[PDB]
Amino acid sequence: SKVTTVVATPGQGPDRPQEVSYTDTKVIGNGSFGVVYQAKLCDSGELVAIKKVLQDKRFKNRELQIMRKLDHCNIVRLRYFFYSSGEKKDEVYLNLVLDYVPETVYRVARHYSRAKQTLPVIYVKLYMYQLFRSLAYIHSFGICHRDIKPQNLLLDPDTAVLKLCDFGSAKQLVRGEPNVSYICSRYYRAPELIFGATDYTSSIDVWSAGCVLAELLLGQPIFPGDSGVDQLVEIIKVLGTPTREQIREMNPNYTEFKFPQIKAHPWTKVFRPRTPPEAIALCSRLLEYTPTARLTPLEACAHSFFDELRDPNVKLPNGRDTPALFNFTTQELSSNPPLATILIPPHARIQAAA
Amino acid sequence: FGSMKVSRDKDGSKVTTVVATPGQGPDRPQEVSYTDTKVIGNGSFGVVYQAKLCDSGELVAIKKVLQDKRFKNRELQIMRKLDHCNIVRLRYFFYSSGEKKDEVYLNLVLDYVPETVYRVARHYSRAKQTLPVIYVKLYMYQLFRSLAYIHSFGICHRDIKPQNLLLDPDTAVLKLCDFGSAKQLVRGEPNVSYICSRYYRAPELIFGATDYTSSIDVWSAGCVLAELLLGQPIFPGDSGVDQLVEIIKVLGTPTREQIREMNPNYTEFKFPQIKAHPWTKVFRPRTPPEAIALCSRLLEYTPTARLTPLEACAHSFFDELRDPNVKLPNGRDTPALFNFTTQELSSNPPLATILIPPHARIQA
Ligand SMILES: Nc1ncnc2c1ncn2[C@@H]1O[C@H](COP(=O)(O)OP(=O)(O)O)[C@@H](O)[C@H]1O
Ligand SMILES: Nc1ncnc2c1ncn2[C@@H]1O[C@H](COP(=O)(O)OP(=O)(O)O)[C@@H](O)[C@H]1O
Ligand SMILES: [Mg+2]
Ligand SMILES: [Mg+2]
Repeated sequence: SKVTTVVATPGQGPDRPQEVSYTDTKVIGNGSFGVVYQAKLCDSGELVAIKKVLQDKRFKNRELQIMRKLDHCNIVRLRYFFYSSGEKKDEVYLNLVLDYVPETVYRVARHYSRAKQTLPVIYVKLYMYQLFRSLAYIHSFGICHRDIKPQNLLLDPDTAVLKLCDFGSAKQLVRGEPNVSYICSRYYRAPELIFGATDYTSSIDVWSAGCVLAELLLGQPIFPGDSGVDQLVEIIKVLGTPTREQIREMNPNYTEFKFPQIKAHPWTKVFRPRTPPEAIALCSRLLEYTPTARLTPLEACAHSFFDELRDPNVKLPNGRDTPALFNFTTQELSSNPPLATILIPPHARIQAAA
Repeated sequence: FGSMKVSRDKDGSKVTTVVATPGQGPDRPQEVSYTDTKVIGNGSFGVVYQAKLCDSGELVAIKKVLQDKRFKNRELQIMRKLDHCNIVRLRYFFYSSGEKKDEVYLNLVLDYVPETVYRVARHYSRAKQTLPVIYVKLYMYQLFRSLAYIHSFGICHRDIKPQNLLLDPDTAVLKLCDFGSAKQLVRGEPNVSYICSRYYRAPELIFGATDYTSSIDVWSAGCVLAELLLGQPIFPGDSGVDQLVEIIKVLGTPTREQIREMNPNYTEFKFPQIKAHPWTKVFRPRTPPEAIALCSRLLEYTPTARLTPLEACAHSFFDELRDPNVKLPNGRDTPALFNFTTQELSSNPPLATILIPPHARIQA
């Protein structure tokens, strides 16, 4: 029962540090940048995850700066942050104290994959809708996650709540400012990224999201490949060869234009026969070559595929009610306010003033 | 646009007869008949089959790829001019009509090789063992020879990885294969940076350079060497940033100048300032120091700073291969290692004074 007490700064609000004690510290993962532990807050008994990262003393942490301003039900909450020293030297570590979430879309999907079972579409709708809400939210601040993948989507299976995590690659994208094309994990990288564009936009997160949806529907990654060339061949097999304008839309630079002219593969033949047409339709509107042609996250949320979620009688397979799905804020709807008419159904958020 | 002729020699045995063009010799079509066709590979481009030559009984591999009636096949054009003991041989090629449509398939008939560095390394990895260093020396040396050869023609493979390195276990012969990404690099001409497999990509490729040279193959070979010594890939990562982190952990943070060397264009300069990781601390204890020295000279940020394939061949890590009494563990003789040609040595002729050991120069 070794207790650790630190003076940590609330993730949000005023920089007014408080003493915080925790115990039952057990490693629960690793990262190229640092370790992630689980601990229990002594005062509340609540479980949290502590992401420890080496911090450059001379510069401020971008991940921390971004986390501090986010407050959405579908994004993992930064509870506190504090600094600790790495005895290995005069090394200083930034410790992010986050809400603890038990699962990830990756592990859950792997379970169904192994059991040779399909993840019920009700969950595909629930998880994807919540991911789009988190993207609509961060994108409204000009922030692009840049690493959307199953492992960065935390899940609480009992409540069916999804929380986007890992803002280690996130960045506010400013029109005209170049950005590195080597972010984002293989399989989920937008074509413009594979083509080396540095003028990409937040729509790269929408392509990534589309790859997650298709993978949840298919039971395996939709555009695998060990090399950029292999990945592009898989994309072309499904979408057909990119037009000259489309290539120009992604990145008007890359030389090699030598690519087998394949006709677009009917999106319907891509998935199993039982697959809902709305799911396929949504897919084709996310996985588009021309970045600007892709649906925005908010538009995705309003898509027909998510209509069941807006049904007043919908319930979770475990009998519980669905989690929060309609508590949209002005900020979240800013990219297209009129969508509120679709996004907040008649029965939702009905509350009188006594 | 050609055709085949299927029949049944005897016992119901299906025999396919085609008219193929010699891979290297003059265009004298020859009739080729084979049986027992079974898939032994598959790529986004086509399928690789194993077939038995009807008369010689010889086994061969047939790489079937969809052919674009638009331009000529670059892989075939390159393979046709190659002739080296450490490069898989193109016996002949022929076209076959894909019964699927007006689609034509190019068929490359290659010498068949039983293993790949990928499979062998995985066998040892599973058993939590490591490949004896003598094999690491033999395989890497042969890989560098094949690279010195194609590079002498200005050709860059662009996809060096364990799966593209065929091996004959008994003879310990290694043959480079898969020239589907290969291209002659002409200074001043831009080239795509999305070639090469993750884990084996040079940093300038990760940074998106389009003015890279053949030295990217040298970086890739360095990753193979390090991997054969470690038992696992040295620079894994699901994203480019993760890969760069692993690289920086070992090589240290790249100086602003080194960055300029790989790609003078990419933005992000925001990367943890880690100190150079003692290469000796990277490998298991008792790893030959020469092996570690070679790795460090192959895996350099600055492209022009990496050893060339011929220089790698002359490295001291391979001194044992030049010993007159060196033999394979199975008591057998090592494969041909010193029959260098003028072409092969063209990059630095004087290196031959090291590459060709005294005993190999004995008249007899
Ligand atoms: N709040 C959390 N609750 C539970 N597990 C977490 C939490 N945050 C992270 N993890 C686990 O740790 C892994 C690494 O965390 P992450 O934030 O993605 O760091 P990295 O930069 O290495 O990707 C995650 O993919 C996840 O499995
Ligand atoms: N000559 C050969 N002998 C035996 N197996 C081969 C031969 N050429 C290729 N293969 C097998 O087929 C796989 C794919 O061949 P490759 O030429 O690399 O095609 P691609 O990478 O374009 O799919 C190889 O990694 C190897 O295992
Ligand atoms: Mg992660
Ligand atoms: Mg290959």
